[PDB]
Amino acid sequence: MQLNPESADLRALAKHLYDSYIKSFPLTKAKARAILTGKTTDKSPFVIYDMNSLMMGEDKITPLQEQSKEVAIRIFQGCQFRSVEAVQEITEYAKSIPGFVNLDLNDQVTLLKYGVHEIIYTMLASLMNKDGVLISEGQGFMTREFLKSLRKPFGDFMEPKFEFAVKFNALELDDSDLAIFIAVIILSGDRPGLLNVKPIEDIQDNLLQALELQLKLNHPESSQLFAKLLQKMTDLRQIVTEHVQLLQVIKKTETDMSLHPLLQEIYKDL
Repeated sequence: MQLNPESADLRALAKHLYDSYIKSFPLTKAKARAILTGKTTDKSPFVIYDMNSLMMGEDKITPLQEQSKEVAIRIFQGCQFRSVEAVQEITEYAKSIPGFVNLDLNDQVTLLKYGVHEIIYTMLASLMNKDGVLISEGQGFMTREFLKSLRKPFGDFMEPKFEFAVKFNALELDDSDLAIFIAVIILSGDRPGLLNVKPIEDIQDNLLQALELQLKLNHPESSQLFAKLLQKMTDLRQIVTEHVQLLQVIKKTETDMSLHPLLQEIYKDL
């Protein structure tokens, strides 16, 4: 590769996406890793490792009907809430990608329809180590084992995200890597119900060039890092499918899991 106006443009495009990513996302991976390795002071987050620490930490760290449920559904609702504010941050980030807004506004909504879920799993890995996950913008940390201990089907909810993350986090990407990767994902041309594929594919080819040069510059030691990273976009499609398939079984047994607390109370009296 050479220093030239083409290489310079791709660096300028990467700089633009980083700064825009730093503005769109309060809790970055650098911040996260700091809190996770205890070399922070911003905040020492509250650790939820059992039912005891759950309730001791819930007070200290939602509508009124949704207040009073099985511990499972209270936490799941914490993930529904976060998943809704995550979508706005990503929509904010999407806007700052050269060419994105200048497309069919129906194509934009489509690219974010299917995009958001993959980005959420991508950025979730940033908040994760082998022991658990940063929640409530880094103020808590819920353990993998506590999450796995929850009532079925909920106790299977986060476990694939952890498996993805371990593999993903071993690539050792930083916020400047992830910024371009995330923009590559959003401008996916092979997505359902798109009018003008071509201009989405054009932006993405430029983003893929930007990513390649980023990974070569930023990861001298590792290699086929570029290809390993495009393969992850497959592990993500499969994880999303499994998440949605799971959310079907969870939106089917709507309040069978929130009733059983009260059926137990009525049972003990009887």
